[PDB]
Amino acid sequence: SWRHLVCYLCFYGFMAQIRPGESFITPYLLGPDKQFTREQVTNEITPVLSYSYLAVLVPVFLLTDYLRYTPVLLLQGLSFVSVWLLLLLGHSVAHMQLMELFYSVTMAARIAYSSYIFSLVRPARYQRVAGYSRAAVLLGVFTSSVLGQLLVTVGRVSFSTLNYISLAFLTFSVVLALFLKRPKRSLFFSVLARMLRELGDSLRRPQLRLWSLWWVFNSAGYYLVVYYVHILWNERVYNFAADAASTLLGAITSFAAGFVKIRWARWSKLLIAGVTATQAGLVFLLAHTRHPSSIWLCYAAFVLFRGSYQFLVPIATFQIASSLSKELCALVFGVNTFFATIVKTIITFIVSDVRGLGLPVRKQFQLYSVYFLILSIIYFLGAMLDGLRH
Repeated sequence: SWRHLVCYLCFYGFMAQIRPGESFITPYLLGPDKQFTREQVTNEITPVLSYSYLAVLVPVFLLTDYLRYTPVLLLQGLSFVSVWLLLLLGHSVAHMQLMELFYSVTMAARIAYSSYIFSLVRPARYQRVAGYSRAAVLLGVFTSSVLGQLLVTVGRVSFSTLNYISLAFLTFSVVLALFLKRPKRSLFFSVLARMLRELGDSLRRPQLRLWSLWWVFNSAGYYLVVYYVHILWNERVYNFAADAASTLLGAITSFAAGFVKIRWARWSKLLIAGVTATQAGLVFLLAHTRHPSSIWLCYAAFVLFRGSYQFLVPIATFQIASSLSKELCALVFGVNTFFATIVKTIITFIVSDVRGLGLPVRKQFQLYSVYFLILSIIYFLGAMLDGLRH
């Protein structure tokens, strides 16, 4: 328990993020093996993922606390294994839709890990473990992306061999998940009413409410910028370089966030306001760039934006866990993720849709920068009001 409780947890996160074939799923489907046209992939396969993610996430956060966080992690690993099995053995569109449903399950089942890190360790070590786990997860993502790109570009492996490597890594990740310490049954746990009442009582607290609003709104803006950053530049090797550098800086900043010594009652709002203002500036930098010999600055801005967000994420998770005097950390995590996805979808429908305020990608990023600026301004006003009522 001295090393294989935290070191093993970080290793499991790192190796569970290892999926070399994850970033090449769409080219694999649009390849000689699967022989799928663009129409089938674009508007018959990925819609299943987009429309099922929330439908899977809704029970996930309700069940992860009661079943404890180990079964949900094992389910996520098995769902990734099923995703890759369907990738290697699917022939029809229905198989790919089922694979995307399992992928939505996998993406919904990460709050289980994000809370399991807190459930394992004493509350006095919440900040460091939150940083360690996020650093390990982002290092795993970076390693998976770099390994896949190396295997497909400089290496001469096919998309099938890369997917076989990913399946082997997922099998090893499942084996690792099979040896995770399941926490105690917990005093907590209709039960729904109990968890809803506890969620309300805990949201009454100021430290949890402040970082839950950040999770709902800053993450929604983060995912809007990250998802639309690829279309903005495309409207190539350097794009993957920017993504990998962003992921590495995010891992470094998440690791550093577990060592910062800040009194999280007077400068918690100020830190959020400063980070959000910096993110607004970086998104404006990503938006207002049109010089051909300036893409290095755009990539640096994107890297710094992702680094700032992944620096504040472990702080948010540790502050939410420490402000919860109940085994409902994953319920709050999932509720925040669900509301962040709802806000992201709403902003996507407004800024990017024919029915809504239809705008090009550059105007979309300008709107995202304005949104981040509004969030920063709100957090600065909240910090000023909190400091005035000392």
